[PDB]
Amino acid sequence: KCPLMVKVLDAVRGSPAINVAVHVFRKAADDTWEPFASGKTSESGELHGLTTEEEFVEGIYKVEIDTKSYWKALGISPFHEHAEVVFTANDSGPRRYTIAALLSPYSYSTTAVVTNP
Amino acid sequence: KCPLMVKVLDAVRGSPAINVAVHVFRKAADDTWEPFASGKTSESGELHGLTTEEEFVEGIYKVEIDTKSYWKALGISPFHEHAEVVFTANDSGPRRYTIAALLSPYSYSTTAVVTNP
Ligand SMILES: O=C(O)c1ccccc1/C=N/OCc1ccccc1Cl
Ligand SMILES: O=C(O)c1ccccc1/C=N\OCc1ccccc1Cl
Repeated sequence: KCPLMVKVLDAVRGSPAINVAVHVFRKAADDTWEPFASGKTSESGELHGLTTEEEFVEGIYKVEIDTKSYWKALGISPFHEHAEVVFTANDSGPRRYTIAALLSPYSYSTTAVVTNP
Repeated sequence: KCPLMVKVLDAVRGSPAINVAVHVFRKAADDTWEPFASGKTSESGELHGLTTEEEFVEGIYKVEIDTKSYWKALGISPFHEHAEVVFTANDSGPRRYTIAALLSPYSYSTTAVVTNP
């Protein structure tokens, strides 16, 4: 809710991208991707409540946005399997992260907004 | 000049992104990512010759663009560890895949151009 939020928009419809599955992973000491949190975007395109300040420790995180499943519910066969956002988090102390993604069938854009509480 | 080309642009400097490492992987039957091809973008930001028509069979591929090292070499603090483009390669008719990426320190945009020249 506070420390990690994901927002997804649809560049074809000019709308939030609703009901998009998002899976977050964190790299473990053995270099594997351990499951960290998951959820689905709301009617606003936003996904809150993935983690807490306590659990969102330093590490390398991967946010996987299940874009192919999204387009495959709207009649479009898209190019990408998903959109992946991989970043180191909290290495200089806690921050709040918003990961935004803008989706088209053959393209996506992503940006991050990082704030210090 | 092959079935798969990668082009990388720099949105801060308004230039090709030169000397960016690019690693391509193919998904194996056990769902792991197997190294497939790699190189570094040229002075034009392009990477040709990754694969051949013979070897680039249908399957799921991941193109990892090593953006963090690119920004670090410029003295710029970036957000992402790398940019990842994951897609299924499709044989329906003669097709050439160009993966293009536009890089900023906290953002990237990617698109696919799938043509038949
Ligand atoms: O693709 C090509 O053959 C090509 C050839 C010459 C010069 C540029 C490009 C791709 N540049 O495309 C721009 C772009 C790429 C990715 C995301 C957003 C944007 Cl605006
Ligand atoms: O809307 C919000 O509340 C928001 C807040 C913080 C960060 C991102 C966004 C979504 N918008 O930014 C994403 C975007 C806009 C235009 C072009 C490309 C892209 Cl990726």
